[PDB]
Amino acid sequence: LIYTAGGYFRQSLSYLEAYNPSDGTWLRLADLQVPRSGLAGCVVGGLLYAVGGRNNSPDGNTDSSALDCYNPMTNQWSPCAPMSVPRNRIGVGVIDGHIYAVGGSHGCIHHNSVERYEPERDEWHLVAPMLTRRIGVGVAVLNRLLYAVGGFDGTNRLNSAECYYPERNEWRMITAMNTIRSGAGVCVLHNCIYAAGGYDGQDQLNSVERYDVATATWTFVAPMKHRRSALGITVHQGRIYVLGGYDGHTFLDSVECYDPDTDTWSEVTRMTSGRSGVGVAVT
Repeated sequence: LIYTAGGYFRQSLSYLEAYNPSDGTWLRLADLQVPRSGLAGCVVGGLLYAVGGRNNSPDGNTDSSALDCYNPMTNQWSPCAPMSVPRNRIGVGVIDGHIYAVGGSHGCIHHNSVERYEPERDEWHLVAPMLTRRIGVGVAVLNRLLYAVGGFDGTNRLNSAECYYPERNEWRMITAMNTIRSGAGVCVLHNCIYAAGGYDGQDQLNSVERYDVATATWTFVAPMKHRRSALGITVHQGRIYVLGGYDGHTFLDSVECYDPDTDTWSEVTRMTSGRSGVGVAVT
């Protein structure tokens, strides 16, 4: 199933919903302990993690360092050890069963720092920081290497990307995208990386490009039907799924699915309500 957690639709949300691409159904599950937008989702050992984000509520706003873990076999959430700092609009990747939290913001602070969480010990540890401060960064893992893509450094929105080597513990700049992207959806599909949509400081984007590591090159592919920033993204059975986002006018419930073999996007469902800044994963 495709789990979407949190999000934002004029206030941070606590929804945890699961989409079945063959049923078509949306399953309503245990609410998040705390409403959170701008978080990230990932899956380790079959367990679904919600990382970072921010609680926007009528009673106030606070960025979040929380890491929470959801068990589909119990339909229950359990808090884990928190990150060293709150990370709103965070990116996460998974390497060797460890969770890498990347970038984000905390008030006026624009993080270049990165930390790694170990599920078997419930410990976070800071690793080497990025060459760039990145809010709204896209993160993807290719052959056990961690790519951070795009974002917003507090002043400029970025098309640069960098690559983290865990055992050397260091970041190195790679070829930049063709499109400056903040809050894009970044994932790994088949044998390449995909950055889709986002915000360049003027327009919300529908363009999609993918990075090939062999040619170290970005190539434009079939764009989406709906421009969207702060979208959620995941890969299910060899197809890309993008959920919600913000098109500069309304918070979308559109869900689009990219078929790589045909280079085609198509709408497959609508979420139960429009929202942006969700965390998405599959388990």
